[PDB]
Amino acid sequence: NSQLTLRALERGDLRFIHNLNNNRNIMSYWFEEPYESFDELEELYNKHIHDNAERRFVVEDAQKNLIGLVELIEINYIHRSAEFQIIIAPEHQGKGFARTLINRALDYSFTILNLHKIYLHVAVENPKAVHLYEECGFVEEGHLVEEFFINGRYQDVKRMYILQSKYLN
Amino acid sequence: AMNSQLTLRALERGDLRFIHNLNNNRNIMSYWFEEPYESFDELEELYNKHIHDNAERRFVVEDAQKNLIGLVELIEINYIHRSAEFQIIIAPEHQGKGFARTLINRALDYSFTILNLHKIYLHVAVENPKAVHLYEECGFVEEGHLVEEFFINGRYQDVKRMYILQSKYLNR
Amino acid sequence: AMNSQLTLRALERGDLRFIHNLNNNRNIMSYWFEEPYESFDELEELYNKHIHDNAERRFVVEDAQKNLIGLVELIEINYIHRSAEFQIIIAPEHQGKGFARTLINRALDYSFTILNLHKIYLHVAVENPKAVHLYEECGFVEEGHLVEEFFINGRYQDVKRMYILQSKYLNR
Amino acid sequence: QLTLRALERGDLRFIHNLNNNRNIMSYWFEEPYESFDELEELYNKHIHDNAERRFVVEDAQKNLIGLVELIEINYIHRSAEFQIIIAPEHQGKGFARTLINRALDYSFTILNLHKIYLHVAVENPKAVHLYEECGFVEEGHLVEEFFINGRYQDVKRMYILQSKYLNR
Amino acid sequence: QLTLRALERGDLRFIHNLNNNRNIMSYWFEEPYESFDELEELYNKHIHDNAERRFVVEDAQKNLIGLVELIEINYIHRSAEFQIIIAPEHQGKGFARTLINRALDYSFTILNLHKIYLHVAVENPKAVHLYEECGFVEEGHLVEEFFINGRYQDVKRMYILQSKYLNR
Amino acid sequence: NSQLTLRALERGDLRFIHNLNNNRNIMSYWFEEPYESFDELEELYNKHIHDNAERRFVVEDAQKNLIGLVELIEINYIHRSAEFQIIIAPEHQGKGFARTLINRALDYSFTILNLHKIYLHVAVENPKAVHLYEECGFVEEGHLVEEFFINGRYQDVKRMYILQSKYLN
Amino acid sequence: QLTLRALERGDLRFIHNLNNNRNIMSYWFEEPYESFDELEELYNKHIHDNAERRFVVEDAQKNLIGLVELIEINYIHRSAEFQIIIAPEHQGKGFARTLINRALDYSFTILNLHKIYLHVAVENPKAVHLYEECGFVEEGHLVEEFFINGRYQDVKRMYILQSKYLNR
Amino acid sequence: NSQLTLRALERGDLRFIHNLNNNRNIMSYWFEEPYESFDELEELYNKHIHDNAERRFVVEDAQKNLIGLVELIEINYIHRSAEFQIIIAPEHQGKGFARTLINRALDYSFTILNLHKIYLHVAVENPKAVHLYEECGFVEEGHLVEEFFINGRYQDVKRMYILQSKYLN
Amino acid sequence: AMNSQLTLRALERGDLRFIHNLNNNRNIMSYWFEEPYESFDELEELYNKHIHDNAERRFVVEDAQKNLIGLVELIEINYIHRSAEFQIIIAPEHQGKGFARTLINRALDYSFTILNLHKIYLHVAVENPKAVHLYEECGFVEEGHLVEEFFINGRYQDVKRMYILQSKYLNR
Amino acid sequence: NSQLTLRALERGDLRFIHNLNNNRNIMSYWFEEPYESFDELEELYNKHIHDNAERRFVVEDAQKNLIGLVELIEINYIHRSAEFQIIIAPEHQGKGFARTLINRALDYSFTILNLHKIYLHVAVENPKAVHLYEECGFVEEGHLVEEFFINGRYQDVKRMYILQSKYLN
Amino acid sequence: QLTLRALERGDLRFIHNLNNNRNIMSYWFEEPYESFDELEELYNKHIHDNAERRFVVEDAQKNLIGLVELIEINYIHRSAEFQIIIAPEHQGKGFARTLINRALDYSFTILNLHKIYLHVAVENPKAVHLYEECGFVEEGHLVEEFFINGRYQDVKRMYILQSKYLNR
Amino acid sequence: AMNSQLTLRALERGDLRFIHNLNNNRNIMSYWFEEPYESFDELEELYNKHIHDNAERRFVVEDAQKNLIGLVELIEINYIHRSAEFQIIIAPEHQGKGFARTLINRALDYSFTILNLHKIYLHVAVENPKAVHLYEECGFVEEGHLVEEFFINGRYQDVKRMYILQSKYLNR
Repeated sequence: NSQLTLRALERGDLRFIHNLNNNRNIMSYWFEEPYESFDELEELYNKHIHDNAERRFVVEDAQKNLIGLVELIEINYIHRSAEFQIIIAPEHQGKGFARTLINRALDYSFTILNLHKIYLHVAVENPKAVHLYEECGFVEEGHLVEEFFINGRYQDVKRMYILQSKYLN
Repeated sequence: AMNSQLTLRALERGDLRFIHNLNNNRNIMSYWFEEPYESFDELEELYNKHIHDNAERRFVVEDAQKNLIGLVELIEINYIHRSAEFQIIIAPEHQGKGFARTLINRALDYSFTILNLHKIYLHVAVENPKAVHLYEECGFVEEGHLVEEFFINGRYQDVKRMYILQSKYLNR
Repeated sequence: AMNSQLTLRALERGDLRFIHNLNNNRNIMSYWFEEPYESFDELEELYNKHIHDNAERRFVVEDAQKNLIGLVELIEINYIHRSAEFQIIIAPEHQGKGFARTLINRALDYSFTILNLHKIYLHVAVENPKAVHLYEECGFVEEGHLVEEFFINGRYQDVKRMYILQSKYLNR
Repeated sequence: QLTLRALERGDLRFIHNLNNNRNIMSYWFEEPYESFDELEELYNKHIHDNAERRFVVEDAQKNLIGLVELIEINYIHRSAEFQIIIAPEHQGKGFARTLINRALDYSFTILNLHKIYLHVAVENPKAVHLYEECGFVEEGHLVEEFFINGRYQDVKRMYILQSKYLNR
Repeated sequence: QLTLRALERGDLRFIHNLNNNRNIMSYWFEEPYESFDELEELYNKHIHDNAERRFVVEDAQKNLIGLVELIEINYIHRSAEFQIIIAPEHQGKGFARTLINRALDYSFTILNLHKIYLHVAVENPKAVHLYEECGFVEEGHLVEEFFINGRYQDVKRMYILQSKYLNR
Repeated sequence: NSQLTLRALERGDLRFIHNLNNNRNIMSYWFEEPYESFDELEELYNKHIHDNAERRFVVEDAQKNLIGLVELIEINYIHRSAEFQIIIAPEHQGKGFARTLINRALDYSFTILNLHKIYLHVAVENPKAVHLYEECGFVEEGHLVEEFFINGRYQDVKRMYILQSKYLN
Repeated sequence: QLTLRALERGDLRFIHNLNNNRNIMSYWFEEPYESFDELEELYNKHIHDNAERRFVVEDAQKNLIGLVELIEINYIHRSAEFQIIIAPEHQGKGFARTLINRALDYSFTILNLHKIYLHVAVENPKAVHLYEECGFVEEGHLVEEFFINGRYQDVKRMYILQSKYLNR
Repeated sequence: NSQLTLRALERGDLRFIHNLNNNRNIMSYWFEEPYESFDELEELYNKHIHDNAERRFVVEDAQKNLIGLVELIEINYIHRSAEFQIIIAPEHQGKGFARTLINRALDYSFTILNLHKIYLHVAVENPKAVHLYEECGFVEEGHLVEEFFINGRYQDVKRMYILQSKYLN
Repeated sequence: AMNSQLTLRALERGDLRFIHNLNNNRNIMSYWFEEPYESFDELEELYNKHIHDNAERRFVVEDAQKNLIGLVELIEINYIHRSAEFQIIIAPEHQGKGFARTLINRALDYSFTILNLHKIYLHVAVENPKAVHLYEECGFVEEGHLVEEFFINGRYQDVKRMYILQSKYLNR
Repeated sequence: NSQLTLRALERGDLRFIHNLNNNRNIMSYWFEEPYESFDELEELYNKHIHDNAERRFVVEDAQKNLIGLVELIEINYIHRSAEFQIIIAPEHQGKGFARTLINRALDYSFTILNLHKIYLHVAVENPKAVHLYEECGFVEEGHLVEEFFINGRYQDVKRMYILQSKYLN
Repeated sequence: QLTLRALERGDLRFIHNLNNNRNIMSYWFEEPYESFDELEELYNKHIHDNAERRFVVEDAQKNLIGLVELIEINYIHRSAEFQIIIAPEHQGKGFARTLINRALDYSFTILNLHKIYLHVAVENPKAVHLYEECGFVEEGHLVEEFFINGRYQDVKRMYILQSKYLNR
Repeated sequence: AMNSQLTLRALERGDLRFIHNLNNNRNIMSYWFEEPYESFDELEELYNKHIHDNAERRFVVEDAQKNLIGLVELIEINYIHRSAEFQIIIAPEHQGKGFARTLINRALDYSFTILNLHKIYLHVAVENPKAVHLYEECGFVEEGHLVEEFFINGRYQDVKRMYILQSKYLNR
């Protein structure tokens, strides 16, 4: 519910982030630079602390459990656009939480940051992730063919987007 | 009154947590020498990249027993023109105590008796008229109605720009 | 007309002499990213200390045959608020030719079609009403009458702050 | 007719001119710049950076004709954004068809990349058509994606695959 | 049973010990070192360097078991040299078979590499055999190639291909 | 007359400055740092190019002869005060020029720079320098005893001052 | 009773407090500062700088009592500006007479300086008097020289000479 | 013949080197770092001037024509081995020159540098390059399968080697 | 014997105290990559200025239970000539145990089996003949009698230079 | 007696040194740079740790009391000379200790360091310091007139010296 | 006749030549150097250093005649070591008498120094004599103090006082 | 004779070409402060990385009319031990003129009269006996026969180490 808190990212949160990647068995990124080990991340966090291209938030409930992470990357101030990304921790998955966070991300993007467009990438092999964004008003704008090498094969992804104007109506 | 015991001390690193515990209640893009921030760590390093900067001067208010009351900021400071923007923040748990006028005196008293300035201006949201009547009462006067100046909380808003001159604050 | 042939090119080091040959006719404290200067050498190094700075963008105007006409400056630029101050200068030997409107279009056309801004403001001396009626004619509108804002040529003077919004400049 | 040569420092002026004309914000290794001096500094800053690679087009009389950029090169996903700028003077002389392929050829034969994609304004059907006949195919029609020349315009994302290029 | 985890700074002592035993010159990102302090410095110096990637092997009680190195990673030719060191204590417990594959799995599924090869002393037929049954095949028998333990020894170069691994 | 031009100081002017010191047979200063040789000066000029404490001007006539140098040092923005100093070249001396330059310096100090007070130091062994400033409205505010070791002995100097308010009336 | 000791880094807090009270702009080696962190940084920046020299005053229980500054030390003209700040708590206890001399003693016996001078507000006749009886003499009455506490105040410049001190 | 001179590499020679790469239509390397443009090379040459892992030589005839380049890379001082590489310019090709240079390279490797082993890589699609080295006493030690992506396909290469002891007998 | 349990580990910062506790018993000018020292702090910083240096390699000897036995040093190392100077030190409390030969084997065994060297030389004072007969027994042979080479303890002294080649140490 | 130990100087010893200066009421030096406060010294010690011009030693007895400090400064390797200086702490003064330390300093200078000449400076107002060095075989080589400003007046000093050859006979 | 001018960078060659002839080790701000390049670097390194001050001697035709050095300048004890080198060509022309005084004049009138002293080889009685008649007096005869030209030679230390110079 | 006119001047950057034109005739691995080189550019930068180095001192010999004759080098220089290695090179076009002894005097005369050294040693190939008898005649004496010391031109060779002491060179 309104349980969930968003909060900006600090050094302490890095252990948490790192943990959200082991389970993932794909390449993890930090400001377009790739990393596997805590120490790479930490050098990276540090190197990018002043950097305005990406922006992150930890989800915590009322008890301060670590729930997930909302992140906006490729933030472009001339085109007022950003790409959005979400990770829900393994234990906190399948709890109805995604919607709330998507909506809190869109909230911050449009109401605070004053962006024109948020877009995202979903693998086509995630019908129910796809449907979910559609239920939050994301429309498919692209079917990107063999875009990413993830787990043994090139995969296709959907690019889905919402407009500031659609959101605020 | 008990407003008599409020003191101003220049801000320092150990005061940053308090600063950062004041934008979580602002929900507007806080700056540091013209650079935005969200995290404490972002603030930290900015503070460090700006310790030697004359364009802004910050003072923390504590009462007689060192409770942290609020912040007095001064930004955009020409010694050519001798003009500065001023801003004030009171911590929420201290807002029911009419401390504002008192600090505004401290900031004016700093700018004109010590820093030898000529003019002090501030912005105030059109939609914050309580702010306005307070400034007015300290001798501030409207000089601009700034149209859609700052994007704030969903939309662009209009702000009052208000000023007071050194001679006014001083000349009996 | 012949205003049609004026072009805007981003400023570069080799253009500094021309810049510096424009404050000798200004007799007011010229800046560079919020830092005063008098000598060419002062300007030079400032330029170098500020090549990578996003807060200001400068464009030199030349006609069809590269005669140096004047300068278009843009300063104080939030991409948070998407606001900028704008200023224009025409070299004296070119002032009898009504080039101003034309450049003001270029600067507005840059700020709103390319740099995607929301608002452009400028200051003008109260005592410079020719400046005012010109800005007005391009859709600029008064938003402030800034009292004793800038110390200028002996005294403190009042300046008009004037603005125009992107939607106005754009919406047929 | 034309030769594709790796860009040198001597070539920046020519790059720089292609940006007074082309009429949007110009980026070097994702860093914006308007000034030649900005361009120059960024140039040295990224001299060994492998994320972007640029070739200049020359002819017999050693005229500077065009530009081919691979940007956003990713050595995990083996993909890169491709752009071509031909100087206005040499505009309609029918070169691009070749260049585009020579570019593709580099990416696929020399660089071992798996996918190349580019953006083209919807408001430029001519361009879309041309790419299509070089083997590019639409994979996205991004809505109000770029703020170009007043309004948030629509862009095709188009792409071709190594396999499809090498085995076409 | 065992987990493969990215190497952290905490792990250097463990790496460093694997070198008093293993008994030749030890290199980090091609830089030699004998001293822990040398190792440490080089570690930070190459923290983001993508030419080499190391995974540490742990178990349930969080014991440090082994090491998997990809070195010489080349993102054009999509190949890398592979090495495995298992701590003497855990030597014969039959782990390598798995590790080797987990390593191969990373290189091929996560890293998109096309070829992996390694060196094995001729004087170590046991080792050659093991790799062979993980799909490695001899492609070179390099003559008096390494000066090991007194004499210039012979080494097999062995290798496996992405395609052959993913489609085996 | 209005012959004389003031102009800001550049690198080229340093040779000229240096020349104004040989004849002087006292210590020469540059932003409170002492120098004798061109190369010291040049390192100094460079080190202080961004420095706002001092400010200099070359006098040139209509022909661009080098006439002299007007300088303001110890510029203090909190007390809006500065100390002023003038050198008229040997050849251009005794020509009635001083007044004009004093007045041009006071002009710039008060009308441009917006200073409250300009003060100066004159050796007591310069009755006619003293009288001159008095004729430009400087009043003596101090007789500083054995202030400077110049040429074989400690000397006394007059501190003389004018106020912005007096000037502009 | 009291000891004069060279200022250490430990003493900055104490200096810093003498500036919330004393009520004007505070300078270290001519550099302004309000913040303790500003003070600290400047401190290290000027650690060997010989233009300024500061002694802290302590007592038996090791209480921090006062401050003696020589600033503007000039090794050609052999002169220096002198200031004394006594903590408000210890204000009227009659110490300064001694301190002032101990300061003078340093400047003249240890430092070989020829002249010491100081500034005192006209609006502070008490202070002028005190210095006078330590051998300081007025040499200037500087008109509207400092902007203190609202208005441009008048200051005495007062001074004493080595010869006159050593031979008094 | 004894016509041909070897000479160490200097900054001037870089233009020449660069020219030996255009024709090549494969990736060019400099101390394991990849380059295409003169300016990359020049930054690289500079960065590696003190570096002992690689070592180069220009061939010039009696007239000082640029003939080719002999290079030893991956020089390993513990295993006293190095990999050797040769480029004969387009115009000077097919002139009987290779032998002489191979032999001059082997000369320097064994007699000057005191190396144990020189090895090389030849594409299997170069039967006559292969045979040539064999005629200079290189023996095949490996058939490396799909080692390099050169020109549209993974290729196999021969690793060929000679020993210091074989050479000097 | 118990010589069998002595191990060699490359030296590191935490081993410096031990090093420095070995020149107080030497009373001769100790070096570090061709730079003298006396204090521990002098040694410390030298160590740090020389961590990445290939010209010298140092190994600390510990027994089975990590008692600190002595030091094996290798200095002046061309890989051109493949030659090195070698030196050994045993802590005094461990000298009554004939450990020397054993370490000298370790150092020779390192230089020739691992570091692939050609020649190892050392110096020995003419006045230290016990040193000499020991080296001799490991296959070292005199190659120089260096006249007044090193100023030592009051005067200049003569030293034996002694060497052994890789082929000798290796060829059965 | 042979009680007294000399030992090289470390960071820990600085507190001790500093203490040997308060009592002194003259300027204290560190590698020709002047200091009063611990923090100046410490920056100085650090800056000069690698510096071979000066060399210091703490005296400690068998119990590890701090007894004094022997120092050699202005060490010149071409002229094989050095100036020597000694401080005996206030509490350990007048105990017969000086001789032993002088002799230990001369020992180290000549036997270890291989110097040709040690010289020293004594104020003429220290007849018994002077006589002491003479009893350790220092001969007066100079009466330097008004050499140092120490404590309110310029003073004269004796320069006294011994030769390596005289010592070792 | 002759002018004393502050040394510039242009003058190093001339300094440098005075050292192939003069025939011992040469120092700049106490740093040894043999090479012109060593000299040059040290020059810039010490450009603002006030411990040493050098004047070059010129004549009408702007010939480089000599050198006057104040080294070891101490601003506490107000003393400095003085040296003069005249180029061999201009050796016997009788200039030094003046130079020496002009040097003394600087030290005493412009620099406010209290004592100047110099070293002269015992084996050079001519030189001693000359200084004596410029007011220098022996204060030390340092035994086997310098290793010059084979042997440890003896040197006079000679000196003059401000007071004695200004009141002579 | 004409040997009387040979002068020694400390080496400088502009002298590097000449240096580098002397290893092309050496065909042995030339060094610079213990670092090999082949190209002129390698030499250049090494020179620059070593201008402030006391371990080696180099002097160029020119005749009366500045013809470049040869090089005097001094390397490995303790002022602890006061020992140095010395080397000499004469340019080939000047070798038929018996200049060697003369320079060897200059180098000895430098080391002992000026640099105040105690001992000067050099190496000479066993296979270069002309070198040997020349050194011998200047008072140099064999102190070592260094077995397979330097890898040279195909094989490892033996070198004479030879020395002379300051007292010998000086004491009539």
